[PDB]
Amino acid sequence: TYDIGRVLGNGSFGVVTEARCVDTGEVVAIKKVLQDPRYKNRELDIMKELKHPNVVKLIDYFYTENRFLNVVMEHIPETVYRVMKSFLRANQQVPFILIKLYTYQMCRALGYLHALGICHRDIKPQNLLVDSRTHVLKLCDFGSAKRLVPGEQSVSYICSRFYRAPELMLGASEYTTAIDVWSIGCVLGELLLGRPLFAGETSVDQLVKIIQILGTPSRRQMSTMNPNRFPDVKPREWKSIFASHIASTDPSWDQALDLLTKFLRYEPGERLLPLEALAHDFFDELRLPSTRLPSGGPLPELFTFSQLELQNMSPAAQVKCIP
Ligand SMILES: O=C1NC(=O)C(c2cnc3ccccn23)=C1c1cn2c3c(cc(F)cc13)CN(C(=O)N1CCCCC1)CC2
Ligand SMILES: [Mg+2]
Ligand SMILES: [Mg+2]
Ligand SMILES: [Mg+2]
Repeated sequence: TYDIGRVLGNGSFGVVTEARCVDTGEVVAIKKVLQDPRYKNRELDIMKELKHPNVVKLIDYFYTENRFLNVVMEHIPETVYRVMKSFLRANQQVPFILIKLYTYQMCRALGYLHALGICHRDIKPQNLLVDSRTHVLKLCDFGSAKRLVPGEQSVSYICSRFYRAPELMLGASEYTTAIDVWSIGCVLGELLLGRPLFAGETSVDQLVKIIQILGTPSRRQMSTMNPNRFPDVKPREWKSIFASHIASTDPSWDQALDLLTKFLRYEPGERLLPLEALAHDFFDELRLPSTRLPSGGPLPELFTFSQLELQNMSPAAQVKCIP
């Protein structure tokens, strides 16, 4: 059924190879992982549930040989990571339309996941597939994802370090899908800046870099992150962090930095929820009928909200997001 070739090379468990479905001629990605004798594979189980324009499609799966599970998923040629490095090498800002398009599609995917009670727990530019020609974006790498409900205890040391919520580094074991929302803010920040917003050398240093920009959380704020004292540090205004990028650039910066602030709240419950975030005016340009990609092509799918998405959006956000 498959012609398997070329390992694509993930930085997590399993091997992912490019392959061709000989039934369809379509290039696919196949993730091979060790399958447990007794337990279901949680990644596959989650993949079987997800049907969303901004989540990699589950195409097939089969068992090989313990044994191996092979998860056949749709193939997308690039990642937000790779797009960003281009612009970094060209010493160029990512165009605001692309930042808007990627942030919107990442919020939709994660909104859907959270509607199913699923926490992705590894949101990062490497895990966000993109096809440059259409600027579609799809979430992938569900190897760390978990069906999470509040009151559940889980591993603390869980995201990739730059995108890791502050409650996780403060040893919270009962966290929420809000940790994915902090990662969204970090990706937005990285799109605006060109380089990771908070780039710690260790997980503790990650927290310190966060505190150095946002400032010291109050003791009240500390208990929203872990109910179980930091030095006082002058925080930095966002207009200070992004000053070089602002100089070299609509009220897009006011809108982006408002959105940035609401994703990156210390208090996990105060972070702006992904589907509500879609109604932010930062995305108004995506809802204009005349808007096209910088190359002139049409926008990708943006307004095809599923029943489950709409049932998790305030009525105010529903009327705003459907044009
Ligand atoms: O097409 C796909 N369908 C999937 O499900 C899927 C997939 C499954 N697991 C992961 C983990 C991370 C990223 C993507 N995936 C891919 C998939 C698509 N590329 C992949 C690359 C490596 C890889 F290992 C898997 C894939 C290379 N690449 C990329 O930009 N990189 C590689 C990782 C660090 C730098 C960013 C361009 C396309
Ligand atoms: Mg099981
Ligand atoms: Mg099969
Ligand atoms: Mg939501």
